[PDB]
Amino acid sequence: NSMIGSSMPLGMMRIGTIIHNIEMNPGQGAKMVRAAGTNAKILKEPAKGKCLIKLPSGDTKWINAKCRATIGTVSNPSHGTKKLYKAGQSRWLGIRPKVRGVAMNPCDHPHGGGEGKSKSSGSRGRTSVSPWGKPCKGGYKSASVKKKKKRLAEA
RNA sequence: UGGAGGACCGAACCCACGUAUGUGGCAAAAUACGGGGAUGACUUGUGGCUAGGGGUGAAAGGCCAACCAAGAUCGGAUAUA
RNA sequence: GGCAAAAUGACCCCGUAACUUCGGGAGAAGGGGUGCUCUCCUAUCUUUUGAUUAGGAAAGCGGCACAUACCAGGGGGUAGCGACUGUUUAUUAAAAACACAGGACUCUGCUAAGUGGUAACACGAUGUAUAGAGUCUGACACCUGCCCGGUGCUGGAAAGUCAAAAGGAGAAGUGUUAUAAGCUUUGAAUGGAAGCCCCGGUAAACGGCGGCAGUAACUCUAACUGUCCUAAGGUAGCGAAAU
Repeated sequence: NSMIGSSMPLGMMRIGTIIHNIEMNPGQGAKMVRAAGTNAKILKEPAKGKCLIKLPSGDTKWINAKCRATIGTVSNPSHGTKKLYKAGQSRWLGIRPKVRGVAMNPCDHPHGGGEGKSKSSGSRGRTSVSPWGKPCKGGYKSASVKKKKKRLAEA
Protein backbone atom coordinates (compact mmCIF):
# COMPACT_ATOMS: atom_id res chain seq x y z
CA ASN A 1 0.00 0.00 0.00
CA SER A 2 1.84 3.00 -1.40
CA MET A 3 -0.94 5.54 -1.91
CA ILE A 4 -0.76 8.87 -3.68
CA GLY A 5 -0.38 12.13 -1.80
CA SER A 6 0.74 10.38 1.34
CA SER A 7 4.06 11.31 2.92
CA MET A 8 6.55 9.46 5.09
CA PRO A 9 10.25 9.22 5.81
CA LEU A 10 12.12 7.45 3.06
CA GLY A 11 13.04 4.75 5.58
CA MET A 12 9.49 3.42 5.21
CA MET A 13 9.68 3.74 1.42
CA ARG A 14 10.37 1.06 -1.16
CA ILE A 15 12.69 1.05 -4.16
CA GLY A 16 11.66 2.05 -7.65
CA THR A 17 8.87 4.35 -6.50
CA ILE A 18 8.23 7.86 -7.74
CA ILE A 19 8.34 10.92 -5.46
CA HIS A 20 8.45 14.71 -5.29
CA ASN A 21 8.67 17.45 -2.65
CA ILE A 22 11.70 15.96 -0.96
CA GLU A 23 13.50 17.80 1.83
CA MET A 24 17.29 17.98 1.93
CA ASN A 25 18.01 18.25 5.64
CA PRO A 26 16.14 15.94 8.03
CA GLY A 27 12.94 17.88 8.62
CA GLN A 28 13.90 21.25 7.22
CA GLY A 29 10.98 21.39 4.79
CA ALA A 30 10.39 20.19 1.26
CA LYS A 31 12.79 22.08 -0.99
CA MET A 32 13.54 19.45 -3.62
CA VAL A 33 11.46 18.70 -6.68
CA ARG A 34 8.29 20.76 -6.55
CA ALA A 35 7.34 22.17 -9.94
CA ALA A 36 4.24 21.26 -11.90
CA GLY A 37 4.43 17.55 -12.55
CA THR A 38 8.09 16.59 -12.21
CA ASN A 39 9.02 13.29 -10.62
CA ALA A 40 12.22 12.12 -8.98
CA LYS A 41 12.86 8.40 -8.54
CA ILE A 42 14.59 6.41 -5.81
CA LEU A 43 17.18 3.82 -6.81
CA LYS A 44 17.94 1.73 -3.69
CA GLU A 45 17.96 1.62 0.11
CA PRO A 46 21.30 0.97 1.83
CA ALA A 47 20.74 1.27 5.57
CA LYS A 48 23.38 3.99 6.04
CA GLY A 49 21.02 6.92 6.44
CA LYS A 50 21.50 7.81 2.81
CA CYS A 51 19.19 6.93 -0.06
CA LEU A 52 20.24 7.35 -3.67
CA ILE A 53 17.77 9.43 -5.66
CA LYS A 54 17.66 10.35 -9.33
CA LEU A 55 16.44 13.92 -9.74
CA PRO A 56 14.89 15.56 -12.80
CA SER A 57 18.20 17.22 -13.63
CA GLY A 58 19.23 13.71 -14.61
CA ASP A 59 21.91 13.65 -11.94
CA THR A 60 21.55 11.98 -8.58
CA LYS A 61 22.09 12.57 -4.90
CA TRP A 62 21.94 10.98 -1.47
CA ILE A 63 19.31 12.05 1.05
CA ASN A 64 19.10 10.98 4.68
CA ALA A 65 16.48 8.34 5.42
CA LYS A 66 14.75 10.37 8.12
CA CYS A 67 13.95 12.88 5.38
CA ARG A 68 10.49 12.86 3.86
CA ALA A 69 8.80 12.86 0.49
CA THR A 70 5.42 12.83 -1.18
CA ILE A 71 4.27 9.93 -3.29
CA GLY A 72 3.41 10.49 -6.93
CA THR A 73 4.29 13.33 -9.29
CA VAL A 74 3.19 16.87 -8.65
CA SER A 75 -0.05 18.07 -10.19
CA ASN A 76 -0.77 20.00 -13.35
CA PRO A 77 1.44 18.48 -16.07
CA SER A 78 0.27 20.75 -18.89
CA HIS A 79 1.74 24.01 -17.61
CA GLY A 80 5.04 22.99 -19.11
CA THR A 81 3.22 22.68 -22.41
CA LYS A 82 0.91 25.72 -22.56
CA LYS A 83 2.36 28.16 -25.10
CA LEU A 84 1.44 31.80 -24.59
CA TYR A 85 0.54 33.77 -27.69
CA LYS A 86 1.30 37.51 -27.28
CA ALA A 87 3.27 39.94 -25.12
CA GLY A 88 0.64 40.76 -22.56
CA GLN A 89 0.91 37.25 -21.16
CA SER A 90 4.54 37.67 -20.17
CA ARG A 91 3.78 41.14 -18.84
CA TRP A 92 0.98 39.80 -16.67
CA LEU A 93 3.18 37.04 -15.27
CA GLY A 94 5.72 39.63 -14.24
CA ILE A 95 8.41 39.87 -16.91
CA ARG A 96 9.68 43.02 -18.57
CA PRO A 97 11.17 43.09 -22.08
CA LYS A 98 14.76 41.83 -22.22
CA VAL A 99 17.25 43.58 -24.47
CA ARG A 100 19.92 41.59 -26.27
CA GLY A 101 23.63 42.18 -26.53
CA VAL A 102 24.36 43.23 -30.08
CA ALA A 103 21.88 46.07 -29.64
CA MET A 104 23.57 48.03 -26.87
CA ASN A 105 26.22 50.63 -27.53
CA PRO A 106 29.58 49.13 -26.55
CA CYS A 107 29.77 51.21 -23.40
CA ASP A 108 27.02 49.05 -21.90
CA HIS A 109 27.59 45.35 -22.74
CA PRO A 110 30.71 43.48 -23.90
CA HIS A 111 28.94 42.73 -27.20
CA GLY A 112 28.16 46.27 -28.23
CA GLY A 113 29.21 48.57 -31.01
CA GLY A 114 29.31 47.93 -34.72
CA GLU A 115 28.05 49.85 -37.75
CA GLY A 116 25.37 47.31 -38.36
CA LYS A 117 25.27 43.94 -36.68
CA SER A 118 28.47 42.44 -35.22
CA LYS A 119 29.67 41.25 -31.83
CA SER A 120 33.30 40.08 -31.66
CA SER A 121 36.29 39.08 -33.73
CA GLY A 122 37.55 36.27 -35.97
CA SER A 123 40.73 35.93 -33.94
CA ARG A 124 40.30 38.04 -30.80
CA GLY A 125 36.64 37.47 -29.98
CA ARG A 126 36.36 35.18 -27.00
CA THR A 127 32.78 33.87 -27.03
CA SER A 128 29.30 35.14 -26.15
CA VAL A 129 29.60 36.76 -22.74
CA SER A 130 27.24 37.94 -19.98
CA PRO A 131 27.22 41.59 -18.84
CA TRP A 132 30.13 40.83 -16.55
CA GLY A 133 32.80 39.24 -18.73
CA LYS A 134 31.64 35.78 -17.78
CA PRO A 135 31.09 33.42 -20.74
CA CYS A 136 27.83 31.49 -20.90
CA LYS A 137 28.36 28.85 -23.64
CA GLY A 138 30.79 25.94 -23.76
CA GLY A 139 30.25 24.48 -20.30
CA TYR A 140 31.44 27.41 -18.23
CA LYS A 141 31.23 27.27 -14.44
CA SER A 142 33.72 29.84 -13.02
CA ALA A 143 35.52 27.88 -10.29
CA SER A 144 32.36 26.51 -8.77
CA VAL A 145 33.74 23.34 -10.32
CA LYS A 146 35.45 23.06 -6.94
CA LYS A 147 32.12 22.70 -5.15
CA LYS A 148 30.69 20.47 -7.86
CA LYS A 149 33.61 18.04 -7.84
CA LYS A 150 33.86 17.96 -4.05
CA ARG A 151 30.20 17.08 -3.56
CA LEU A 152 30.41 14.57 -6.41
CA ALA A 153 33.58 12.81 -5.26
CA GLU A 154 31.93 12.38 -2.00
CA ALA A 155 30.57 9.32 -3.88
C1' U B 1 -28.99 32.88 -26.52
C1' G B 2 -24.35 34.09 -25.26
C1' G B 3 -20.42 38.46 -25.04
C1' A B 4 -14.18 37.01 -26.18
C1' G B 5 -10.70 40.12 -28.40
C1' G B 6 -2.70 42.87 -27.00
C1' A B 7 -10.61 43.19 -32.06
C1' C B 8 -12.96 47.83 -35.36
C1' C B 9 -14.90 53.41 -36.32
C1' G B 10 -14.65 57.44 -33.12
C1' A B 11 -14.66 62.13 -28.58
C1' A B 12 -12.27 62.36 -23.25
C1' C B 13 -7.12 61.24 -22.95
C1' C B 14 -2.35 60.63 -24.20
C1' C B 15 1.06 60.78 -27.79
C1' A B 16 3.71 63.98 -31.59
C1' C B 17 3.37 62.05 -38.32
C1' G B 18 2.96 65.98 -42.47
C1' U B 19 2.49 70.90 -44.24
C1' A B 20 2.30 76.17 -43.13
C1' U B 21 3.02 79.71 -39.43
C1' G B 22 6.47 81.54 -36.30
C1' U B 23 12.75 81.92 -36.04
C1' G B 24 14.55 88.65 -29.56
C1' G B 25 8.40 84.41 -31.57
C1' C B 26 2.54 83.99 -28.03
C1' A B 27 6.43 80.56 -26.26
C1' A B 28 14.63 79.34 -24.54
C1' A B 29 10.20 73.82 -28.45
C1' A B 30 4.07 76.82 -29.34
C1' U B 31 -0.13 77.54 -32.79
C1' A B 32 -3.65 76.28 -37.14
C1' C B 33 -5.23 72.28 -40.02
C1' G B 34 -5.03 67.28 -40.88
C1' G B 35 -2.58 62.11 -37.84
C1' G B 36 -2.04 57.28 -34.50
C1' G B 37 -3.85 54.22 -30.43
C1' A B 38 -8.32 54.99 -27.77
C1' U B 39 -10.24 47.77 -22.09
C1' G B 40 -4.63 47.90 -22.66
C1' A B 41 2.70 46.12 -23.40
C1' C B 42 -3.25 51.77 -21.18
C1' U B 43 -3.52 57.13 -19.26
C1' U B 44 -3.26 59.69 -14.55
C1' G B 45 -3.32 61.80 -9.02
C1' U B 46 -0.93 61.21 -4.65
C1' G B 47 3.43 59.67 -1.79
C1' G B 48 8.06 56.51 -1.48
C1' C B 49 13.08 54.26 -4.07
C1' U B 50 17.31 53.89 -7.22
C1' A B 51 22.66 59.39 -7.30
C1' G B 52 27.89 60.31 -10.91
C1' G B 53 32.21 55.92 -13.16
C1' G B 54 26.89 55.77 -10.47
C1' G B 55 21.82 55.36 -11.30
C1' U B 56 17.89 54.28 -14.76
C1' G B 57 17.28 52.49 -20.03
C1' A B 58 11.14 47.84 -25.02
C1' A B 59 18.81 50.23 -26.16
C1' A B 60 18.83 56.18 -29.31
C1' G B 61 25.27 56.92 -26.03
C1' G B 62 19.14 58.21 -24.31
C1' C B 63 17.59 60.59 -19.43
C1' C B 64 19.06 62.16 -14.26
C1' A B 65 16.25 70.03 -12.96
C1' A B 66 15.99 73.80 -19.77
C1' C B 67 23.34 72.41 -22.81
C1' C B 68 25.37 64.30 -20.04
C1' A B 69 31.03 59.82 -24.30
C1' A B 70 30.40 60.71 -16.99
C1' G B 71 25.34 65.95 -13.25
C1' A B 72 25.52 70.44 -9.87
C1' U B 73 28.22 73.09 -6.20
C1' C B 74 32.27 73.75 -2.89
C1' G B 75 37.06 72.96 -2.28
C1' G B 76 43.11 71.05 -4.01
C1' A B 77 43.65 75.67 -7.07
C1' U B 78 45.84 81.88 -8.95
C1' A B 79 45.63 73.54 -11.72
C1' U B 80 48.19 73.64 -16.06
C1' A B 81 48.53 75.85 -21.62
C1' G C 1 7.91 62.72 -54.54
C1' G C 2 0.20 64.29 -56.39
C1' C C 3 4.04 67.36 -50.49
C1' A C 4 -0.16 70.44 -50.21
C1' A C 5 -4.88 71.20 -51.90
C1' A C 6 -9.01 68.61 -53.64
C1' A C 7 -12.24 64.77 -53.25
C1' U C 8 -14.78 60.50 -50.80
C1' G C 9 -17.71 60.45 -45.98
C1' A C 10 -23.54 59.44 -42.67
C1' C C 11 -27.80 55.83 -42.23
C1' C C 12 -30.64 51.79 -45.12
C1' C C 13 -30.65 48.41 -48.97
C1' C C 14 -28.39 45.80 -53.14
C1' G C 15 -24.41 43.18 -54.22
C1' U C 16 -18.50 41.97 -53.13
C1' A C 17 -12.77 39.64 -56.30
C1' A C 18 -7.62 37.54 -55.79
C1' C C 19 -5.58 35.35 -51.69
C1' U C 20 -5.63 32.23 -46.88
C1' U C 21 -2.75 30.84 -41.49
C1' C C 22 -10.07 29.44 -43.48
C1' G C 23 -9.98 33.84 -38.01
C1' G C 24 -10.01 36.86 -42.20
C1' G C 25 -9.45 40.10 -46.87
C1' A C 26 -14.41 43.28 -46.18
C1' G C 27 -16.96 49.52 -44.70
C1' A C 28 -13.52 44.56 -50.24
C1' A C 29 -14.32 46.98 -54.98
C1' G C 30 -19.18 48.38 -57.61
C1' G C 31 -24.41 50.62 -57.22
C1' G C 32 -29.18 52.49 -55.65
C1' G C 33 -32.42 55.01 -51.78
C1' U C 34 -32.69 59.50 -48.12
C1' G C 35 -37.26 65.79 -48.42
C1' C C 36 -42.18 66.83 -47.06
C1' U C 37 -47.92 66.05 -47.70
C1' C C 38 -52.58 62.29 -46.77
C1' U C 39 -53.93 57.29 -46.34
C1' C C 40 -53.45 52.11 -44.39
C1' C C 41 -51.92 48.91 -41.94
C1' U C 42 -48.67 47.48 -38.62
C1' A C 43 -46.78 48.28 -33.08
C1' U C 44 -47.72 50.59 -29.24
C1' C C 45 -49.46 53.25 -26.00
C1' U C 46 -51.59 54.37 -21.41
C1' U C 47 -48.38 59.54 -21.01
C1' U C 48 -57.39 57.76 -19.94
C1' U C 49 -60.60 59.25 -23.36
C1' G C 50 -58.16 56.96 -29.33
C1' A C 51 -54.71 59.45 -30.94
C1' U C 52 -50.17 60.58 -30.90
C1' U C 53 -44.15 59.02 -32.70
C1' A C 54 -41.51 55.32 -36.09
C1' G C 55 -41.46 51.69 -40.34
C1' G C 56 -42.99 50.36 -44.41
C1' A C 57 -46.39 50.14 -48.02
C1' A C 58 -48.29 53.96 -52.40
C1' A C 59 -50.16 58.29 -54.34
C1' G C 60 -48.96 63.11 -54.79
C1' C C 61 -46.15 67.99 -54.17
C1' G C 62 -41.98 71.50 -54.61
C1' G C 63 -36.82 72.50 -55.48
C1' C C 64 -31.09 72.34 -59.95
C1' A C 65 -30.31 70.26 -55.38
C1' C C 66 -33.83 66.67 -50.26
C1' A C 67 -27.14 62.52 -44.52
C1' U C 68 -29.26 70.07 -48.45
C1' A C 69 -25.82 74.13 -43.40
C1' C C 70 -22.16 71.46 -39.04
C1' C C 71 -20.54 66.71 -38.70
C1' A C 72 -18.38 63.12 -41.64
C1' G C 73 -13.15 56.86 -45.03
C1' G C 74 -10.19 58.43 -51.58
C1' G C 75 -9.94 53.68 -53.79
C1' G C 76 -7.67 49.82 -56.63
C1' G C 77 -3.17 46.69 -58.80
C1' U C 78 2.00 45.23 -57.37
C1' A C 79 7.50 44.87 -55.04
C1' G C 80 11.11 45.56 -50.43
C1' C C 81 11.54 45.52 -45.18
C1' G C 82 9.31 44.17 -41.00
C1' A C 83 5.05 39.14 -39.10
C1' C C 84 1.37 42.53 -36.61
C1' U C 85 -0.75 46.03 -31.49
C1' G C 86 3.38 48.33 -29.21
C1' U C 87 8.60 51.25 -27.70
C1' U C 88 12.83 54.90 -28.89
C1' U C 89 17.04 59.70 -30.13
C1' A C 90 12.26 65.26 -24.25
C1' U C 91 13.81 70.00 -27.73
C1' U C 92 15.65 68.46 -36.17
C1' A C 93 15.81 61.29 -37.26
C1' A C 94 9.53 57.09 -34.83
C1' A C 95 11.96 53.78 -39.22
C1' A C 96 13.67 48.56 -42.18
C1' A C 97 15.97 50.58 -35.45
C1' C C 98 14.15 47.82 -30.35
C1' A C 99 10.83 44.68 -28.26
C1' C C 100 7.67 40.89 -29.00
C1' A C 101 5.26 35.44 -28.18
C1' G C 102 8.11 31.13 -30.80
C1' G C 103 13.12 28.29 -30.97
C1' A C 104 18.15 26.41 -29.23
C1' C C 105 22.43 26.26 -26.59
C1' U C 106 24.97 26.65 -22.13
C1' C C 107 24.87 27.07 -16.17
C1' U C 108 22.29 25.76 -11.35
C1' G C 109 20.53 19.75 -6.52
C1' C C 110 19.03 24.67 -3.16
C1' U C 111 23.29 28.16 1.93
C1' A C 112 20.70 27.00 -6.09
C1' A C 113 23.23 29.38 -9.76
C1' G C 114 23.96 34.47 -11.03
C1' U C 115 24.04 40.12 -8.89
C1' G C 116 25.18 44.66 -5.53
C1' G C 117 28.82 45.20 -1.44
C1' U C 118 34.55 44.58 1.60
C1' A C 119 31.06 42.31 4.97
C1' A C 120 27.17 41.00 7.35
C1' C C 121 23.32 40.66 4.25
C1' A C 122 19.77 41.37 0.62
C1' C C 123 17.73 40.03 -4.31
C1' G C 124 17.20 34.93 -6.54
C1' A C 125 12.48 33.47 -3.52
C1' U C 126 8.30 32.59 1.79
C1' G C 127 10.96 29.97 -5.84
C1' U C 128 13.33 24.28 -6.47
C1' A C 129 15.08 21.88 -13.28
C1' U C 130 7.57 22.14 -16.62
C1' A C 131 12.40 26.11 -12.03
C1' G C 132 15.84 30.61 -12.47
C1' A C 133 20.14 33.18 -15.18
C1' G C 134 22.81 34.37 -19.66
C1' U C 135 23.42 34.19 -24.66
C1' C C 136 21.82 34.46 -30.36
C1' U C 137 17.45 34.46 -33.66
C1' G C 138 12.63 36.55 -33.98
C1' A C 139 4.78 34.61 -35.56
C1' C C 140 3.86 30.62 -39.61
C1' A C 141 5.40 27.14 -43.49
C1' C C 142 9.61 24.92 -45.92
C1' C C 143 14.09 24.15 -43.95
C1' U C 144 18.48 24.44 -42.14
C1' G C 145 25.16 21.92 -45.87
C1' C C 146 30.92 21.45 -44.83
C1' C C 147 35.12 22.53 -41.44
C1' C C 148 37.28 22.07 -34.35
C1' G C 149 43.04 23.86 -38.19
C1' G C 150 42.81 29.60 -35.26
C1' U C 151 40.30 32.33 -30.86
C1' G C 152 37.96 31.21 -26.97
C1' C C 153 35.14 27.16 -23.42
C1' U C 154 36.09 22.45 -21.74
C1' G C 155 37.38 16.70 -20.03
C1' G C 156 41.52 14.09 -19.16
C1' A C 157 46.39 10.54 -18.70
C1' A C 158 51.13 9.33 -16.35
C1' A C 159 55.85 12.12 -18.07
C1' G C 160 58.81 16.25 -17.49
C1' U C 161 58.37 21.42 -15.98
C1' C C 162 57.47 23.47 -11.83
C1' A C 163 57.05 29.82 -7.78
C1' A C 164 57.19 29.62 -2.19
C1' A C 165 57.59 27.31 2.30
C1' A C 166 60.88 22.93 3.49
C1' G C 167 67.64 23.35 2.53
C1' G C 168 72.26 18.82 1.52
C1' A C 169 76.52 20.86 2.09
C1' G C 170 80.14 23.37 0.30
C1' A C 171 82.62 27.97 0.25
C1' A C 172 83.70 32.55 2.77
C1' G C 173 84.26 36.88 6.81
C1' U C 174 86.10 37.00 12.13
C1' G C 175 88.24 34.00 16.39
C1' U C 176 94.33 31.51 20.09
C1' U C 177 95.71 29.72 16.03
C1' A C 178 96.89 31.99 10.52
C1' U C 179 92.77 30.05 10.73
C1' A C 180 90.15 24.64 15.69
C1' A C 181 85.79 26.69 18.87
C1' G C 182 81.96 30.00 17.76
C1' C C 183 78.86 33.82 15.38
C1' U C 184 77.83 35.23 10.76
C1' U C 185 77.47 35.61 5.04
C1' U C 186 76.29 33.15 0.78
C1' G C 187 74.88 28.78 -0.55
C1' A C 188 72.15 24.52 -2.11
C1' A C 189 71.69 18.07 -4.38
C1' U C 190 66.24 16.60 -2.95
C1' G C 191 60.98 19.50 -2.12
C1' G C 192 57.02 21.61 -5.06
C1' A C 193 49.64 22.33 -6.35
C1' A C 194 47.84 24.67 -10.35
C1' G C 195 49.63 25.79 -14.85
C1' C C 196 52.99 24.94 -19.07
C1' C C 197 53.50 20.33 -22.53
C1' C C 198 49.97 16.47 -24.80
C1' C C 199 45.67 13.99 -26.14
C1' G C 200 40.67 14.82 -26.70
C1' G C 201 35.57 17.42 -26.78
C1' U C 202 32.61 22.16 -28.86
C1' A C 203 30.29 25.63 -34.62
C1' A C 204 21.44 27.54 -33.06
C1' A C 205 30.13 28.73 -29.43
C1' C C 206 33.59 33.55 -31.69
C1' G C 207 34.58 32.06 -36.78
C1' G C 208 36.12 30.43 -41.84
C1' C C 209 34.22 27.61 -46.66
C1' G C 210 40.05 27.50 -53.05
C1' G C 211 43.08 27.52 -57.67
C1' C C 212 45.19 25.00 -62.09
C1' A C 213 45.23 21.86 -66.66
C1' G C 214 43.76 19.13 -70.55
C1' U C 215 38.87 16.70 -72.55
C1' A C 216 32.97 15.31 -77.34
C1' A C 217 31.09 13.73 -84.12
C1' C C 218 29.65 22.86 -84.91
C1' U C 219 33.26 26.08 -81.95
C1' C C 220 31.92 26.19 -77.24
C1' U C 221 32.10 24.67 -72.79
C1' A C 222 33.04 19.78 -70.30
C1' A C 223 29.17 15.20 -68.28
C1' C C 224 35.21 12.87 -67.89
C1' U C 225 39.70 13.01 -65.37
C1' G C 226 44.80 14.80 -63.99
C1' U C 227 46.06 17.93 -60.73
C1' C C 228 48.38 21.82 -56.42
C1' C C 229 46.78 23.38 -51.88
C1' U C 230 43.02 23.38 -46.92
C1' A C 231 41.07 22.46 -41.19
C1' A C 232 36.78 22.87 -44.98
C1' G C 233 36.90 24.00 -49.93
C1' G C 234 29.51 27.45 -50.48
C1' U C 235 24.47 22.46 -50.11
C1' A C 236 19.42 23.88 -50.60
C1' G C 237 17.84 28.16 -52.13
C1' C C 238 18.40 33.14 -54.22
C1' G C 239 20.42 36.52 -57.45
C1' A C 240 22.64 43.36 -61.36
C1' A C 241 19.37 42.54 -54.77
C1' A C 242 18.78 48.03 -48.88
C1' U C 243 24.14 43.64 -51.28
